[PDB]
Amino acid sequence: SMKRVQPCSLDPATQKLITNIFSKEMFKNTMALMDLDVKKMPLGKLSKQQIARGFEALEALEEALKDGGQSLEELSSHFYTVIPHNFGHSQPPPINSPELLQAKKDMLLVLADIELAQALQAVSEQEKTVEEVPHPLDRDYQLLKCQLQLLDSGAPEYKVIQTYLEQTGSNHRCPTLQHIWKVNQEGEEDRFQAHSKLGNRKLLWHGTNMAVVAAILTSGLRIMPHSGGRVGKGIYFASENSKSAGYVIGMKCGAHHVGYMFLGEVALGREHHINTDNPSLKSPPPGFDSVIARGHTEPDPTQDTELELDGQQVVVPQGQPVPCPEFSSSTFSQSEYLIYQESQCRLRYLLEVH
Ligand SMILES: C[C@H](NC(=O)CCc1nc2ccccc2c(=O)[nH]1)c1ccncc1
Repeated sequence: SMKRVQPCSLDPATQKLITNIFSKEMFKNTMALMDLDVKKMPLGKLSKQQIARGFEALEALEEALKDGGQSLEELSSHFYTVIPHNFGHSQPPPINSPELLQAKKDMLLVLADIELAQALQAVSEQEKTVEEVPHPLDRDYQLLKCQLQLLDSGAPEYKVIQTYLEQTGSNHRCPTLQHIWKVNQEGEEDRFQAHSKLGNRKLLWHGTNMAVVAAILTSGLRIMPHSGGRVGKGIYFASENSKSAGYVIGMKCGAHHVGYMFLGEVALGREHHINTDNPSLKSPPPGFDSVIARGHTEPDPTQDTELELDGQQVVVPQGQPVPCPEFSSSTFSQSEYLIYQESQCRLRYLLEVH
């Protein structure tokens, strides 16, 4: 017997978000942008086991990069058998540098979040038995187990957020704000409440691939094995939208280029400032709660405002970037804010930008 499809409860902006973040085209586009062979690795055939074997192949590579073992070519060949790549049916390149090794680790981290979105969408057994089903976009929204509320022009934080975006985004081609959603991923709450005595909270940008937005909404921002960067194995944020916007992988839709950026409330506590790269960091030093790789510039601190979120004051920058003479010789043009516990960040807002 035919099941009834119930009417969609979502507003238009939210329907479009949910369509974009679960789009098979979007996922396959992302895979093509990462040089993956989507014909040999279709979305539905992606598996946790395959991804795990990929990381094992890169771990073997890493060890070889640091005795009569297998050549980098032989070990690369093994990786590429596990994770098929496409380079116009030429040979794929040997993974023979720290930079390329990490680029492959980053590709697998994105692919793991694509696989997470696919597994999330699997039809449960209850759903096969119930006689009415939600509209597909309500179903997909519900799988996130994450409350999203579209804001309008006169939500109390709307102009504050807009100002943060405009004042710290690129001067010439600033991203155009389309929508803001407030994000409440429940049961971030409990772990985040742990740090309630920790002051020094700031609302910070996290730009991302469209392909990992569903994963982030479901699971929060995470520190994954194999993740890394100029400040080590943590979660990375920026006070300058323009820094985070560089990590936005958008998608062409009609005449526009659509992307997503998060704002997270980050309990930074006592900050350790650095001015040179340290990719080997796994934690702040003792008695510190965060590491800030300090940039040549910072949003003018004299213009900081605050929002009140769950009864805590959260600093929100509102100033254009100004020079910080004390970090004029830093290896970082713009600051990178690092935490090394997933509990120190709570997702607060999601922005669609064109
Ligand atoms: C490989 C990919 N990387 C990113 O999403 C990086 C995002 C990002 N990095 C930053 C680094 C410094 C300052 C700001 C940012 C930022 O806003 N986003 C990824 C990492 C971990 N899980 C899934 C995907």
